[PDB]
Amino acid sequence: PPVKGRATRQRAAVSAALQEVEEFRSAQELHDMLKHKGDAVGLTTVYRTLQSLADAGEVDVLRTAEGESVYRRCSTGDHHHHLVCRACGKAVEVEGPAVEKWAEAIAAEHGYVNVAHTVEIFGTCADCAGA
Amino acid sequence: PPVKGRATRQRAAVSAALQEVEEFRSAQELHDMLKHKGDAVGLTTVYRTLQSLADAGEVDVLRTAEGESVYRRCSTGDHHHHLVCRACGKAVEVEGPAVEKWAEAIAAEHGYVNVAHTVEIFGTCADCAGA
Ligand SMILES: [Zn+2]
Ligand SMILES: [Zn+2]
Ligand SMILES: [Zn+2]
Ligand SMILES: [Zn+2]
Ligand SMILES: [Zn+2]
Ligand SMILES: [Zn+2]
Repeated sequence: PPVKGRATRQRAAVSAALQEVEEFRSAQELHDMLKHKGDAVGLTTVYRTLQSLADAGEVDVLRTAEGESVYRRCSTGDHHHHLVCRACGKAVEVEGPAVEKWAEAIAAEHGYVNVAHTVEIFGTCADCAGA
Repeated sequence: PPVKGRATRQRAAVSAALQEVEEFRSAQELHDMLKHKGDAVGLTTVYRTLQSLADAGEVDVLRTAEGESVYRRCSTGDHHHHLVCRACGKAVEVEGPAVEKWAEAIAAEHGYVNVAHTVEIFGTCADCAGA
């Protein structure tokens, strides 16, 4: 995930950490991980970097049930939706044109100019139920 | 909107005020409106009663983009999704089987025991363009 500004070891470290994992996580958890592996990088620095990348769209954003935003470097750059298990944190890339067509149809029927859609599905794995 | 607690003027007042308004609004906005109407009801009371109503299912909850939460009352008791214009705040309820079928298919394919899908979509309405 390239950054608009000059690359620095802190930005490179947070980018390497983002590509290292595949689950959703907020600024605090990733700050904990990077400090523990030996990065020594700031909280506000990672917050600003994540804001910048979200503006660039290289990563995705998702507001949890409480409200805090979590982030994930998705392999697929095209339009897509994520199926997330809160117990595991795993994200599965799922895309469907049916929901997009439905959104466009209802927007046209209501005469709305633009449509921004948030479609999140929260569930639990089969292994989660098992013990 | 019956409340599980005992009959009191606070619950009746907040329920009537919610029924009067048909727009998604935050707790502070509802508190200010109730104060202006002369209810003289507490903000913590508004929060507690609103949480109780949300748990009862008689009201529809929604999370704002920046992080706050807005709430609205919809006459229909059946499950439905909302189109909310951020510019005006007006919300209209709809229902389309396509999202349900896609969620069921995804759950069956991925083996998820249970899923909870949230589909709230945003778009500007006609009057925004009009000047
Ligand atoms: Zn993705
Ligand atoms: Zn989509
Ligand atoms: Zn799981
Ligand atoms: Zn509703
Ligand atoms: Zn509008
Ligand atoms: Zn649905």
